[PDB]
Amino acid sequence: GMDEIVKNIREGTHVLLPFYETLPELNLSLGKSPLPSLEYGANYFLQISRVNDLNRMPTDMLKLFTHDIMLPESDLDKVYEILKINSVKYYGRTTRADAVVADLSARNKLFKRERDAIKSNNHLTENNLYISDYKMLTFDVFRPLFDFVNEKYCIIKLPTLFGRGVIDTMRIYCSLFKNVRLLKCVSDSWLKDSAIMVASDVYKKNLDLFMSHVKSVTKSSSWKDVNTVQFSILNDPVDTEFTNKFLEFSNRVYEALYYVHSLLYSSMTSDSKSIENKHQRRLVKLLLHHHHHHHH
Repeated sequence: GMDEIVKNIREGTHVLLPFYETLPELNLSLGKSPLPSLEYGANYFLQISRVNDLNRMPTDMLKLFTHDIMLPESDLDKVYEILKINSVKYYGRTTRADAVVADLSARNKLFKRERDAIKSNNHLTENNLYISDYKMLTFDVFRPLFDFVNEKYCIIKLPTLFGRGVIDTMRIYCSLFKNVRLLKCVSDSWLKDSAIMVASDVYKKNLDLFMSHVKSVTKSSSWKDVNTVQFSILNDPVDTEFTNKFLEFSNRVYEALYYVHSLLYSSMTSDSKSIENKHQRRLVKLLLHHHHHHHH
């Protein structure tokens, strides 16, 4: 419904993930990430189809039509304010911090390389956008755990909600923390499928089991930047109930992203051959309209 889409974009959305006492059978391997699958909720139409349309556009035109709506992403700062977090850290054990943080998103950028228009040209099709790119979920999504000691929160901005890897990663955190929540804030980019995981109330005892497995596979107790690569961690699929719980949040995001990207694509392919069109006006209005009732 259009009512749910508007409120999700204008107010944000979130879900509370459950806690699992048992960690699934861990099997870390670095280099290759698991491919998306139907059991994990892969959906070309909802998650890829409109993204593939924007991929064919030349990036010079994509930058012109997204110039006004590419606002600085500040959803991590918004979370720090709500949680009354004073200081944060990414690593290290010699400083005090309220939370350990990792930011895997592509902040303030939408595409990887400048590229001309594509007439699908071998039927070919590498994704140039930072949207629905499961390759963005590198192994540094677990770096906060290497130096997690007495901190209260583990905050991670996920770069995507697409693929099996992100669901497997959230299943692990739901065994390492007893309070895990997925967030997509208003001040986050609603052109990309990014989100924020907020986890608290750490379960130290199976956190040690996880880090013990990671240290044995990586053959190192400290973090190594050479391991900022793709990976898989779980063998058998996770609970279907947990997948559907993730998809409840995931669907709401991709429902709104489809409307946002359809407006952008209709504006760029408008018969008026201009940025001044009915689609661009609704797109700029929905995203750039001030929340005056929250401040003034």
